[PDB]
Amino acid sequence: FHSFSFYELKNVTNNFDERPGNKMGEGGFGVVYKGYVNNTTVAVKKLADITTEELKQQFDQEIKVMAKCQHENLVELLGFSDLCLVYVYMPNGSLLDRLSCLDGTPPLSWHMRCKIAQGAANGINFLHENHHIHRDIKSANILLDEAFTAKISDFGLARAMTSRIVGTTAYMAPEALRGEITPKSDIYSFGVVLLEIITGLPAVDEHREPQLLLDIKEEIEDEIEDYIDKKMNDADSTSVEAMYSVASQCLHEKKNKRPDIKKVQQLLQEMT
Ligand SMILES: CC(C)Oc1cc2c(-c3ccc(C#N)cc3)cccc2cc1C(N)=O
Repeated sequence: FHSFSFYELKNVTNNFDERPGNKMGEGGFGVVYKGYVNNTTVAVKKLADITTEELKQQFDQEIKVMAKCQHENLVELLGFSDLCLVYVYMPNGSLLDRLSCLDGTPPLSWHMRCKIAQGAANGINFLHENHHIHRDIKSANILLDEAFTAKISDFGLARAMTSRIVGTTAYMAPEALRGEITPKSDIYSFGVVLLEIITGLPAVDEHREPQLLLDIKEEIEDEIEDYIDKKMNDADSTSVEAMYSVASQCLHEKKNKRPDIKKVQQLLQEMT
């Protein structure tokens, strides 16, 4: 990785201007700026609830994981440098933004949506094959290149029972919320993503009943077609029902009843 200067990333991102303007996005633990190094467009994630030493631990984890983990379905770290992390620029941002059509981008078709699901699952498979638990699988963390290839991101929380429960609540597994660290938690979160992919509905909505997307698993299991994202003209009952079946299996309340990433991957390939 290239050891950048904590200064050469300032003038590439126009003195860290947080407008739509040099700011693509924002999350917890930091801000994502669009920089231009050499002839390469980059994503510089300046790190900013959590303590100062805890950002450093998440900075070093990110480096350590990215050093050994290289897959076309994982974003690539180019380097780092106050703490910065420079990544390959994803021209199509996050899956969350695309599902919401943020900044007027066209709605992803079901065809692309099936390819992204397979891409994301391959990315997770590499991580689990290499004995890594992501610990924060969510559509904001599934990035998209110019060809809409799904690239999983954010390995700061990743691990090769805990006191510091961390992650996104709307996506979290019951045992994860209780502080358990198992790759089975990642499966559960991927099932939430699968539900966002089918419905175009975000995992959490303040001004919506149910507020939590995963509560539709119950709504449909009691009373699915009614939830398919209407901003699609190319979806079909069989492939939609086949993706839902995977999400339903992923969303099993009991971690041990859930399928492993290899099975999920296989089931998503059986879709096409
Ligand atoms: C490796 C990361 C830093 O790269 C990107 C993060 C992006 C985000 C983002 C994603 C997740 C959260 C959360 N939680 C917050 C912001 C939004 C929009 C576009 C993005 C593009 C990139 C990129 N590399 O082009």
